[PDB]
Parts: sequence; C-alpha cells; structure tokens
Amino acid sequence: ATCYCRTGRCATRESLSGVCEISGRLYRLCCR
Amino acid sequence: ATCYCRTGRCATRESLSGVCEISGRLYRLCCR
Repeated sequence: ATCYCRTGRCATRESLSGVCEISGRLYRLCCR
Repeated sequence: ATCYCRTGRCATRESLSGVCEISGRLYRLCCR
C-alpha cells in the first residue's frame, strides 16, 4: 500500500480514498 | 479504498502507507 497526502489532486485523479482537513487545508488521500 | 490520516497508530498497526507531517503532527496513512 502506498498512499500519500495530497492538498488537492494527484497524478491519477480518481482515487480519493480519504480526506483530512488539517491547518484549514484539505488533505485528500490517494493511494495506489 | 478507505484511508485515514492518523497522528500515531491505527487498528492494524503496520499498514502505514504514507506520511505527512502537518501542524506538528505526523499524519501516517493507513488504509483498507
């Protein structure tokens, strides 16, 4: 499992596996 | 995929697939 915290989109787009709003910014999780 | 940003550990432990330190917290990603 390799996932990472993105502040918006990541190179794959359709793979939003989680979200965390931290420091007023939305951190999406996209994982492979 | 269901992932979540945890500051320490999660119920699965070593499923840490990514990290992001934000606001002094280490956001470890573990996913299912």
